[PDB]
Amino acid sequence: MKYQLSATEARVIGCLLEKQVTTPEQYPLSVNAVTMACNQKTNREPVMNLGEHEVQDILDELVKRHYLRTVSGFGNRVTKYEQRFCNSEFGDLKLSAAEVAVITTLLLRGAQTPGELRTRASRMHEFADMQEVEQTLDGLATREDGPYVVRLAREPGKRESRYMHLFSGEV
Ligand SMILES: [Cl-]
Repeated sequence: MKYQLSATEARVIGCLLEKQVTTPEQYPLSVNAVTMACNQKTNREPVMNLGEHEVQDILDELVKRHYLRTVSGFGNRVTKYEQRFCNSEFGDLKLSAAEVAVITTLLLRGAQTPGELRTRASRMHEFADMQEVEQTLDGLATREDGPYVVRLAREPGKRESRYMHLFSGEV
């Protein structure tokens, strides 16, 4: 889009997108919740160990770039963070549940095959088949909205090709 996400910025975005679907009872996320989601040993490639201050800096960056938004009010005053990335009242980025699951999984685990994404994105959206994941990836690369996923050159002896998100540039 307008702002290209760094490796750590894409992880913070991917965490808030994932937790909004998987754990709605803990959304919006506090600073500790974002930090914990960033450094999870599971559903994360690569596994990170970002400090609380680093996460807050990334949170501050994505807020002023209008990808996140601060929520406070009262209730222990602990400031929470929502996603302005997709499907807000404001912005023009509209992503279906199938495309949210695909985008979030690649944001958190990097380049993956449709077979991989069929398993690792079901947590956020169960695809009835692999034709759904295939149709989801094909859509996000065709929208005049912009190319959101690229399909990398297929590996030798691989059998399936890998796809990568384009919120952090070209590979
Ligand atoms: Cl730090």
